Amino acid sequence: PHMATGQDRVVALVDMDCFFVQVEQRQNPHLRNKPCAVVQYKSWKGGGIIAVSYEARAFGVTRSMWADDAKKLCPDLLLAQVRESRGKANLTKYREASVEVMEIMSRFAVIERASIDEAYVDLTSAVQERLQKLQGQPISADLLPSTYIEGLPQGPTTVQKEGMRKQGLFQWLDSLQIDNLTSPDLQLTVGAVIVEEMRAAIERETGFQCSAGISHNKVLAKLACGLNKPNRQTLVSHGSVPQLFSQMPIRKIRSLGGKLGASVIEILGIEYMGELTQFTESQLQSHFGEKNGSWLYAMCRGIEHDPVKPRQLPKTIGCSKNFPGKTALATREQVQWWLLQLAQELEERLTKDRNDNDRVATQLVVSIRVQGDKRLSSLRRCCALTRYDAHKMSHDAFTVIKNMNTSGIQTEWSPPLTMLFLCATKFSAS
DNA sequence: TGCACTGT
DNA sequence: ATCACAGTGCG
Ligand SMILES: Nc1ncnc2c1ncn2[C@H]1C[C@H](O)[C@@H](COP(=O)(O)NP(=O)(O)OP(=O)(O)O)O1
Ligand SMILES: [Mg+2]
Ligand SMILES: [Mg+2]
Repeated sequence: PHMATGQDRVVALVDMDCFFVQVEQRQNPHLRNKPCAVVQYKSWKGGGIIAVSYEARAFGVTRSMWADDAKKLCPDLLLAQVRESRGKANLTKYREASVEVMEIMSRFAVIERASIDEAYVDLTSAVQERLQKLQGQPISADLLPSTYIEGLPQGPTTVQKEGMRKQGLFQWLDSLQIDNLTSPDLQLTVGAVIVEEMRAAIERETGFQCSAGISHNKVLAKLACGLNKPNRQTLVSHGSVPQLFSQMPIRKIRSLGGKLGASVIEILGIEYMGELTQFTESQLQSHFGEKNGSWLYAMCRGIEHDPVKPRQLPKTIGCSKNFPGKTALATREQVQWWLLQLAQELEERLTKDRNDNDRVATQLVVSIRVQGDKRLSSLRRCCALTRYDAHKMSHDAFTVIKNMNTSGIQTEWSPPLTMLFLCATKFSAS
């Protein structure tokens, strides 16, 4: 009677299907419905792949592949390459396309921009509004034309995917308690209806397709989204969690894909998320800390309270470039010119941001990597950002890293710099 | 504050 | 020779 079940919210996670590919496919119809990928640069092995159409994924093409190697799996692979500006890749087209989608989503509910192509949605309020709009009318299956119900169909009493989807949807609806407006299952269902409408508005108004997950928290919504990609949405009810987690690898839950998740596996000697239920909260806290332990004890039961943050804009605006192998920057003149290229794109983006969103960045973060450093960043320094001036930002950034040159020869730079990073942070209203 | 960690 | 980003938590 007093055991909480984590069914107080309706949360959704929307994620664009092969987003960068869709952006290029909208612009160039010749790429539509083909095996294609978006590539970065072209000189080193045809460029690095950062996005792959589902037609190409069937040949085994993946993100991070070199295009020359992808061509070995998919000889007819088509390629759109990222725009290059001031010597570097420039992602403006995709950031702007992202804004298109985010603004549409914001018409239905407050969203948390989680990445360039996905956003969390708190639908608890909209669900209640819709629950009263209908005078206890049953939810027709025609309002959920692309929804999957995780765990269904099941039980006693065809062999195509869409047939299965309908089967599971019918079982779900036929047992829904439509008279109880407080039923969590009914609230998820209404949430799914709204997400159907949200995804329809996105495709109508931008041409982009997406998938979504609907559940009671962000981790389940995220996990649900990926169960039936692309162009489908999945509803993960509280009751579906025991079976879903019983065979769910720990690394699949958000925040457990790295070192922490591996230590959970190595220390506890378990494989699946569900196995965590057999440990006490104090046990999990003793191994992984007070916060992580409490989070794991609740999460393996499908409970999580991370709120959907009202944040439609990114908190930072950054610009970087790697200088691999022999292209490392070994002269103060080289560092001077590239710091200026970055500063110029940053000024461009910062001026636009200030005009569009009534805010100004107040701190400039400068980071570099040094050739041979095992880590991806070696130094991070911040300085005041008093003016949107590329030459000042680039001059200041040089000043804050300058002390890092171990070459008495003023013109030389050692060790060579393999990365430059400028980031505008600490925004204030303007 | 600077970095490790986690993610797209 | 992945690369270009972006958010969170620790001491
Ligand atoms: N490591 C990386 N480097 C550069 N760009 C990247 C990247 N990872 C992602 N992007 C860019 C490229 C992506 O288009 C976009 C969204 O990332 P996802 O949602 O993780 N992958 P997608 O949406 O393409 O396919 P689907 O969602 O259907 O699985 O961010
Ligand atoms: Mg995506
Ligand atoms: Mg995504």
